[PDB]
Amino acid sequence: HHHSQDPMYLKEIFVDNFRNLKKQKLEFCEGVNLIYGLNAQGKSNLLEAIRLLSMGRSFRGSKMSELVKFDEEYFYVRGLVRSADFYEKKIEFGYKVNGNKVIKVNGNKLKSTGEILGHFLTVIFSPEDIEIIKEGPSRRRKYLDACISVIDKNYFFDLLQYNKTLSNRNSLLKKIKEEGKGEDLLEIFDEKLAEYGARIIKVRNNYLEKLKNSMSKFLMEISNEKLEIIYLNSAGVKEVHEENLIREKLKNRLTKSLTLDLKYLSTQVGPHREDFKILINGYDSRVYSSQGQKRTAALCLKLSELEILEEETGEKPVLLLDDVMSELDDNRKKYILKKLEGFQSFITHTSKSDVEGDCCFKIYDGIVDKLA
Amino acid sequence: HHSQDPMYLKEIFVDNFRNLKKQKLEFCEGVNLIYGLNAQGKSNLLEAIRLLSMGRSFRGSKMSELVKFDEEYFYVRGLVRSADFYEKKIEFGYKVNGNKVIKVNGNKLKSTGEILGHFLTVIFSPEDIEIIKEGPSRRRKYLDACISVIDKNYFFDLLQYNKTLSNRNSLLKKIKEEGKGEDLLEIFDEKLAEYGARIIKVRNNYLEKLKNSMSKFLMEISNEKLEIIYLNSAGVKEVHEENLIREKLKNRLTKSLTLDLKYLSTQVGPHREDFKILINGYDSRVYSSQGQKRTAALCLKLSELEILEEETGEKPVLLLDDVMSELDDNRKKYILKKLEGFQSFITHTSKSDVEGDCCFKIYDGIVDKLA
Ligand SMILES: Nc1ncnc2c1ncn2[C@@H]1O[C@H](COP(=O)(O)OP(=O)(O)OP(O)(O)=S)[C@@H](O)[C@H]1O
Repeated sequence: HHHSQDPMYLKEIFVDNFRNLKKQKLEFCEGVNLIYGLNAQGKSNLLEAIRLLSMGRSFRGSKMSELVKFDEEYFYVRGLVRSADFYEKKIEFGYKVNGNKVIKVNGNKLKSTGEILGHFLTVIFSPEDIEIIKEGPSRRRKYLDACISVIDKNYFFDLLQYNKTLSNRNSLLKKIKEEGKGEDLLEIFDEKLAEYGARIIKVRNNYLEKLKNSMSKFLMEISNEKLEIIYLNSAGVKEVHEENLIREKLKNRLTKSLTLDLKYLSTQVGPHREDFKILINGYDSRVYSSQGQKRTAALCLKLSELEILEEETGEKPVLLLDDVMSELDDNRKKYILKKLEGFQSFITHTSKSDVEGDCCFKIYDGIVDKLA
Repeated sequence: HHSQDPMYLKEIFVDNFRNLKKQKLEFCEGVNLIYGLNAQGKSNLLEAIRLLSMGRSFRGSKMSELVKFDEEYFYVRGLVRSADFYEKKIEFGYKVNGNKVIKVNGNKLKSTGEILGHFLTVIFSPEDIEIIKEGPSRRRKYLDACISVIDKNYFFDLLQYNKTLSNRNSLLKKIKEEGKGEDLLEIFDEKLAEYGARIIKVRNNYLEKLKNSMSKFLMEISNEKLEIIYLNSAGVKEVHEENLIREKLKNRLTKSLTLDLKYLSTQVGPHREDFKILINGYDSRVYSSQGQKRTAALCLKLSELEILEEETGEKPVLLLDDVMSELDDNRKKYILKKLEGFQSFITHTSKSDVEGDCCFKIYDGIVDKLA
């Protein structure tokens, strides 16, 4: 329930010592904001600054200290956003090289970084999205956790507490190994991991269900191929619903894992070792397909992220398109650029001819010049 | 044993078996190469041979499917020698009206399972990677077949267990459609727990030996560490006292009644177990490369063979079903020497680029020594 259907909208952003960007305030437009310039001038840095306001981290996976302008002691980003319930919401993110970060919403300091989700909703499309198709469980897992956490605060809560308990269990393993004086205390942590692990598996399944439905729709439209998604959960359950059952299986598996865990000083059982497999027609897309369909599968995955996010939050997000509008024979552009219709979008490119923005910004040397 | 003579199939006689013509084949004690364009003929032969070990089709086919088209029966007769037998005759007769006749040295076996393992084979196939790739049931059935060949007590138990389970499951739907029958349930539960406990103890024993063999082969082939985790349905990982395993199984049977009534299935028991195959602490089903999966499949089978020899004192015949298709002829030569003092049957497409001691060409169901 919201007071309006005003889409998410970034009125302006202010960047101070952020990457190579000069200290500046940028005011944006409704519709397509074209950001163009030579390679390495600051295009992706600006998208990274905008995406920071949504996630509280670099979409590139960079450490915070890497976003600080070389030889400075802090960076600071401030966005003013409009959303369905807010004519204006101020979002501030300051980070100092000594580790101190200060995140504020409407002038109130957030107690943790995760509390920044999703005051400002974005979906970012990037060439590296094909890595979610190609790389290991870790990549897919990090992606899934972020998709869900953005729309579901209780899951994010669970994930945070799970990781905390996991960390405690792992250090306990060290303490048991470093002595003879502890295998025992593991039971109570085991019980907790199974409870939180089961809640997480349940929600991951709910999302993957929705993911498969939406992706099957998109895939069948542009490639006429058939999508399946297999969730390799840690409970070994091929069809997950009874949370009771999953809890017991996870707990049994933890107990049977004790010797192995003492050897590796880690926990092989749980959500943090899971994966999901993406199947095209019947084959594993990670291995059995070419680069045409991986790029296609990546697109469908992200199109689905967008669709699920809108439906679950009742908000319309801002779209970030990083270096994904090059190439593109133009019926393959005619499809996407019209799909951007009712959104505010930020599109990076090499030229301002190819794509027509409603507002256009040239960046050279970290300096952003509105209107070429 | 009175000796250490290897298992050796001197000859086989097939009558109305699949597409095979009626014929006697005589084999050598080394490499027997079977080749040809044919897909079925090459395999039908391996199926006849493997029948003499397992008393079933390794293709999962019903017996009636092994019978040639317009015929009323098939018949397979093998002559074998093993550590204690200069010659042992094994005959398998099946008529389409149903009656199986299995005989060893002229004596009829009262049950099909008694054929295990008068004649030991291990069969290698590209399909073996599915044991690494696929789900609990594929691993479970493989385990059951490996153990059953060695241990006929286990095979027995497994039959009584399976029979009891189906009865129990038929009863679950009576309890839910009518409103009674939990009295038989408690009786079935006691029976499932008893047999289940015996099954679990032996599986644990086997998987321990499997872990040791497999980890040795893997450490030598790839210098990676192998672990096996046996997820027994008693939820213990402390498996040698059948008494306590019974109690645990019985308890869990009780606690999952509601589940069982809903799905009309039985959630607790060895019929739902699994074991994890881990490389360097990570689940091979989830984290392992394609190469790693094939290597692990190899190690699994090398281990099956090592444990079978150690447990029985017999050296099995090796069946290599189309595993030479995609190899190098330096890797083809490698293996050939590793076969050493076994009898082996190898199916291929060509006659060269592998060495063998007896070559057979199968075309149109006739197996012809030498082309
Ligand atoms: N912390 C930092 N301080 C100063 N300069 C930085 C910092 N981090 C990166 N840079 C530089 O800033 C540039 C990065 O600009 P980007 O926006 O990534 O390039 P871009 O080509 O405009 O974006 P894409 O991905 O091609 S659309 C490079 O020249 C980096 O060396």
